[PDB]
Amino acid sequence: EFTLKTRLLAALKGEPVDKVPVCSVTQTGIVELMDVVGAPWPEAHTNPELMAKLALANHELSGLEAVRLPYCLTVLVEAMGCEINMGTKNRQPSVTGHPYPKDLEGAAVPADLLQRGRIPVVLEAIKIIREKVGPDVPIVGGMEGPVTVASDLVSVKSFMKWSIKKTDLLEQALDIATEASIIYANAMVEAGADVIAIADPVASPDLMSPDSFRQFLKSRLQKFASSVNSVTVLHICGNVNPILSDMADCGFEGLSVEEKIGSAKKGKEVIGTRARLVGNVSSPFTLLPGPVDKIKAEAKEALEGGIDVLAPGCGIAPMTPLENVKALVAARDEFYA
Ligand SMILES: [Mg+2]
Ligand SMILES: [Zn+2]
Repeated sequence: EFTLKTRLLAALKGEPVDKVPVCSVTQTGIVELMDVVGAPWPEAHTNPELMAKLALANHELSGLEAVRLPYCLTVLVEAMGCEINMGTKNRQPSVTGHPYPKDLEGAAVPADLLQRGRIPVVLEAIKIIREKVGPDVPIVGGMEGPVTVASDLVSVKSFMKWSIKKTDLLEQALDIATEASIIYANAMVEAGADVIAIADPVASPDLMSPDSFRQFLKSRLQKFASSVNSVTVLHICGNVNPILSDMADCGFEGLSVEEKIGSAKKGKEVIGTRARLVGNVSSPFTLLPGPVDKIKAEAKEALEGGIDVLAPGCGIAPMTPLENVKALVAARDEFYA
């Protein structure tokens, strides 16, 4: 007698379950569903009712066993003072202006952070989702993680340069970013999110050295996971093998990883008992192009490999067909006959 909610939480914590849940902890907005239910980007980023409507659509039509919102990695950084290009129907919002590119004078978490930007759109959409689906479906709150938030406060160019030349500034930014991150994450929990999933691409070995991850980044990610009042998941895009074992020490229940790093079996060997593994079906090379049977085959492989929560490896590409998302769920059902 698991519910979708109780199973997800049990899975992520490593407690026994009847079967692996199938859902996404990464963004679920797809153009096919934007068209069906009339909730296109960018308006689905700015209006809580359309945000709700599109999230629910990739639950109710796809069979993914959670509702995930929002669709972008800019809500918090914008509330922190970044300027955002809101993008288009298939191009996600992106940061164009950084509030503290040359120094951190005056940089703080604003006392009224939660009223700023689109924070109130996300909190309201969570409440709308909860009211519609009820207590037995889990709500995953997505956000940019503290490394990426720090990098957006100061520009990635300043962030990289300070990492070598002004580590005090690097650390001050990381500290403000972590504080803001915890505040927003807890707000999503208070609004009704069951899992907080952070996406922190700047922490990737593709952008920051593994040595820098261990020296500066790990401690902030540890502080986040410890201070946030829910089950959490850490997603770091890219070739994360050189830090996978360090990720597993950060205190997140789950780690969300891309197909790129190898098999689920291999990932489980690295992380051991320290965290669970969420993933890993390739968003750009399997889920987006299909075909359906290739998605089911790679799903099956992750399940056999011991994945804890079957999911896309990264955010779903916006042009992913609905039937390709449904092929994930079908693979899971098939595994259990
Ligand atoms: Mg397991
Ligand atoms: Zn990713």
